[PDB]
Amino acid sequence: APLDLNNIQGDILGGLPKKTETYFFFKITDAAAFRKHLKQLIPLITTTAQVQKDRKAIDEHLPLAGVNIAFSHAGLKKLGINDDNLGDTAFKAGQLADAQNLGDPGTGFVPDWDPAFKEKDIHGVILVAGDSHETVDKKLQEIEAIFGVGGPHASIHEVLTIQGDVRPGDEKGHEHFGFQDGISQPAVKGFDTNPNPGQAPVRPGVILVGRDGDSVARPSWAKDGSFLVFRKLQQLVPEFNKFLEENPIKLPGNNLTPEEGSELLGARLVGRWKSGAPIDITPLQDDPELAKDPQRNNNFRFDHPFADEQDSQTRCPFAAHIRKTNPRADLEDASPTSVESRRIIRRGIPYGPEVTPEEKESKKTKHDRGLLFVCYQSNIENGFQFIQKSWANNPNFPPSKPNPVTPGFDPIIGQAANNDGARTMSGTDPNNQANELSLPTELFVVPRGGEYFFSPSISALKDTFAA
Ligand code: HEM
Repeated sequence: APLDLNNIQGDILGGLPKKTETYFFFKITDAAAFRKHLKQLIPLITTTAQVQKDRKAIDEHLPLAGVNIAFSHAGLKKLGINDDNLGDTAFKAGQLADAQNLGDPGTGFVPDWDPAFKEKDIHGVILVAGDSHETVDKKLQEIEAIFGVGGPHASIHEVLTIQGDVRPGDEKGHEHFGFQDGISQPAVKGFDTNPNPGQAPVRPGVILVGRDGDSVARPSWAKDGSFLVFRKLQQLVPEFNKFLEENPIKLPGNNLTPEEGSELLGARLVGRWKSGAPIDITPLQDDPELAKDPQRNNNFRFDHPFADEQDSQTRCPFAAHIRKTNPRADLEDASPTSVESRRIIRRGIPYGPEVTPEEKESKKTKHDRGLLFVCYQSNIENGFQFIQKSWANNPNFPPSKPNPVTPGFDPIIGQAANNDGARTMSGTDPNNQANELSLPTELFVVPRGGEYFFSPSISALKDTFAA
C-alpha cells in the first residue's frame, strides 16, 4: 500500500528541518499519568506529511518547530507494553550492553560514557527541532507543561538535555571537522520517488517496521515506526587537524604544497572533499560546482576501478568513511535485498561551540563539541550495528578487495577490539597504496554514550501508548 505520511513521525522520512535541536531524555516516574499526558502531546507530533508542508514553506522563504518522541525498551517495560516481538536483541538489550562490541573506550566492562547514559534509566527522548533557540525553548516549555514537569502533576523526570546547533556561516550543514554532511541518504520507495543519480532506492521496510522489505511477527503497534539510534560522538578537531598537518600526501613529482597534501589526505579519510565533492568523481582536486549539484555529487559507485583490481584504491581508499558505511559496488554483486538491508537514514546535528583561537593555535581540544548522531532503520542489527561493527571496525573488509590488501579502520569512527586501540589505514597514498598510515592512539571521535529507541507511528501513539 502507499505510505500514509500522516502516520509516520517526521524525523524518519523527510526529517525535521532545523538550525538547532534539543534532545530531552526522560524517565517515566508515573506510568498512568504519562499515558494521559501523552494524549495531549500527540497533536504536537510532526508527521512526515507536515514536514513536507514545512519544507515547502522554508523553500519559499520563519518560526518553525518540529516534535518527535521515541521510547527505549526500559520505557516500554515501565509502561507495561509487551515488546517480546519488537526488534531483536539490540533494542531489548540497550546500547550500554553493546558498548564493548561497538568498540567504545572503557576502563572495563563499563564504557567511558557521560554519567547520564551510563548510570541512569532513560525511558525515552523527545526531539524538538526549530529555526532558533527561541522557537525550541518555547516548544519545550509547552511539552514540559503537558507532562507536568516542574509541578506536582509531573509524570516524567529529565535525565539529560543536549542541544545541537548547525554550524555558522559557510560551515552551515558541515560537521565540526569541516566536511559537508547530509548528502547521501537511501531513496525510500514510495517516498523518494525521484532518486538522484547514484542514490539507491530501498524498500520502505528497510526504514519502517512492518512495511515491504522489513525482514522480521511484529506487534501491530510497531507498524510504521522506526528504530532511532542516538550516539553522542565528541570530536577532537584540533587533534584531527594536527594529524592532517603532520601527514601530507606527496604525489610523484612533489608538486603539492604541504597544505594541499594535508587537504587531499582529509578528503581521502572521508571519501569527499570538505565541499561535498566525492573523490570517486574528482580524486585529486576539489570541484565546488560538482559538490553543490545533487544530480552529480552522488553519481559514483567505486566501479572504475572496481574493488577487485590491482591498485584499486587510486580514487578512494577502501577505509574512507563513506566507502566503509555505504560500500556501493564493493558489495553490489550481492542481492538487492541484501545490500538495501544495510542502509540507514541519518538525522544528526553538530553540537558545541566553534574551535576557539586558543584551541586552534595550541592544537588541543578544550571544549566539548561533536555530532549528535541519529539514524533510523527497521532493524538495528542490519543498519547501525552492522555498519559500525562489521564494516567500520573491520580492518579486512571488504572481501571484494585483492587478497594482499589490508584496508584498516574507518579513520573517523573505526574502533579496535582492545582498549589498546592501535589502528592503521592503507591506501591513503594513491601512488603507494600498500603504505600504512598509523592513526593516533587518541581517537578523533570519542563516544560519550547513547541509547537505542523506537519512534512509534501516530496511530500507535494514540491506540497503544496513550490512555
Ligand atoms: C563524529 C562522527 C561522524 C562524522 C564526523 C561523520 C561524517 C560524515 C561525513 C562528512 C559524511 C559524508 C556526507 C554524505 O555522504 O552524506 C558521512 C556519511 C555517512 N556516515 Fe558518517 N560521520 C560520523 C559518524 C557516523 C556513524 C557513527 C555512522 C554509522 C554507524 C555513519 C554513517 C554514515 C553513512 C551511512 C554515511 C553515508 C555514506 C553514503 O551513503 O555514501 N557516520 N559521515
